[PDB]
Amino acid sequence: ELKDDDFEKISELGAGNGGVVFKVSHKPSGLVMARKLIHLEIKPAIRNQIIRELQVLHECNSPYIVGFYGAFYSDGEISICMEHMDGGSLDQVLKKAGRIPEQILGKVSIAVIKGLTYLREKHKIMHRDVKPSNILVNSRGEIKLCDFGVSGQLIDSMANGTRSYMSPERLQGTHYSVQSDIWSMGLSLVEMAVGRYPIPPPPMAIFELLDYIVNEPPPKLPSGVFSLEFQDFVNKCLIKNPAERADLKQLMVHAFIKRS
Ligand SMILES: Nc1ncnc2c1ncn2[C@@H]1O[C@H](COP(=O)(O)OP(=O)(O)OP(=O)(O)O)[C@@H](O)[C@H]1O
Ligand SMILES: O=C(NOCCO)C1=CC=C(F)C(F)/C1=N\c1ccc(I)cc1F
Ligand SMILES: [Mg+2]
Repeated sequence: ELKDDDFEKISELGAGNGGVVFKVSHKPSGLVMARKLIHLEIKPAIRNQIIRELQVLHECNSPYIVGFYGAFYSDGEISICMEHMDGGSLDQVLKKAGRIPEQILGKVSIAVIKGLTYLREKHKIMHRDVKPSNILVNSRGEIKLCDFGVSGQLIDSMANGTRSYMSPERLQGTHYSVQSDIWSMGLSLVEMAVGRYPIPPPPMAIFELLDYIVNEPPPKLPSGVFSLEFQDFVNKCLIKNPAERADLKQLMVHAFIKRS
């Protein structure tokens, strides 16, 4: 259904480690979509795997997950086509917005945790990559998650900087899982709250950095400037220990979101 020649570059939405994304127009349909090119030097068998595994994204419908239209391969570059969210990613919003208010972070948290639990229950997958830039917003006030790990093979093929939102345990070994996403969210809401990457507490090299998050105490929210309920919420996400750390059920019925 989706083909390379059937598209038309409109503008460029942004870029990261391994992917470029364009605001594009799907001629046959008129739909404005976001198209993500991932450059992969890869053999036909696996190139087909990744595509085959991306089909699952047709079954990912939630108001908390970014819509998916199709995926295909075109000249050394794999394509994922998705809902264009005309507000961009929270990392952008933060840059232009200085710091994001506690009340809004509240709406954001609701969405992220609803999004995570949907991917867990209905599809049995962890997100693996939650952080401000993988949470998209749109003018209809929607707040959706993208770039979650639906395809093992694509994670593989992409085995290949500054900030990390990876959990202490994921940083330390392969002994991690869905609990790891919670830490990410924790860290992301702290970032967006204060307007700055919260490590170290208010220019740091890779080991300094990575060593801080695994050996030094977790970041906390500034005091007095944020409700005690926001504090406890973040605090329960950022607990070094995966088992002690809040799980998805517990955060759903936490005070902070209840207030939200
Ligand atoms: N569906 C979409 N709708 C609107 N904007 C998008 C969409 N997907 C990505 N973007 C924007 O384009 C950028 C592309 O992000 P991409 O996933 O390629 O790298 P990243 O996630 O920002 O960072 P990294 O890959 O380094 O983790 C994002 O920062 C976001 O601003
Ligand atoms: O984009 C990724 N990582 O981002 C890194 C910068 O390219 C991805 C990594 C692993 C996967 F399985 C992915 F599907 C995936 N991409 C998407 C997943 C869901 C939607 I809705 C849209 C996506 F684009
Ligand atoms: Mg992304």
